[PDB]
Amino acid sequence: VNVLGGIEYSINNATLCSVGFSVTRGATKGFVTAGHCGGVGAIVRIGGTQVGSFAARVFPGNDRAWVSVGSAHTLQGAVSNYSGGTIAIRGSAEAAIGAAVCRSGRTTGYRCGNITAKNVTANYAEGAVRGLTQGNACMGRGDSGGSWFTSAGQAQGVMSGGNVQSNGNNCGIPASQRSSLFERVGPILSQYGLSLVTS
Ligand SMILES: [Cl-]
Ligand SMILES: [Cl-]
Ligand SMILES: [Cl-]
Ligand SMILES: [Cl-]
Repeated sequence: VNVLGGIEYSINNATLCSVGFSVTRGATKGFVTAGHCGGVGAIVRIGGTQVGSFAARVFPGNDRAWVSVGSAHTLQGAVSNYSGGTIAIRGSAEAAIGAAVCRSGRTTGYRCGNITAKNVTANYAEGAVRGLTQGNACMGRGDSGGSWFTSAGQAQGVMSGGNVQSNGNNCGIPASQRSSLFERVGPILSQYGLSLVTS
């Protein structure tokens, strides 16, 4: 099957998250996602079809993981726009506060906003996560792990958390009232020796 940013994957046939970005490591295929999405060795399906398992993760403290993917599957260096098309990923140049950014994930789809803060600590129940970047694109439960990227194709990070309301998302309040937090992609690629797939 095809591995594409923002699409749904299941963990141990029990929970759902969203693909961050296709990557390679040596001759191994994979994708980056959030560390809170599963433990090491947990089995990942895309389409109800098994593609691999969590190879490594850090959560809390950080919130990062990568999933290794079998050689028979096809990595696309792109992110789904949730309207039948894709946005090409071209690199991982980090954007500054005030820059436009979008995200993609299986609960709220493709949503856009701006970068609003850096170096934010989230106090999650399982522990604090430091160094997160904040934007004001909306998101909801299930978007976790999904792509954050600029329109020009620069990968920014993977969805970590934020100020979800009673409905499970923060799309029911204006952007000015949102905190949507992502883990920067650069340190994930560096820690695990991963190369971003581009197109
Ligand atoms: Cl491939
Ligand atoms: Cl900045
Ligand atoms: Cl929490
Ligand atoms: Cl980064």
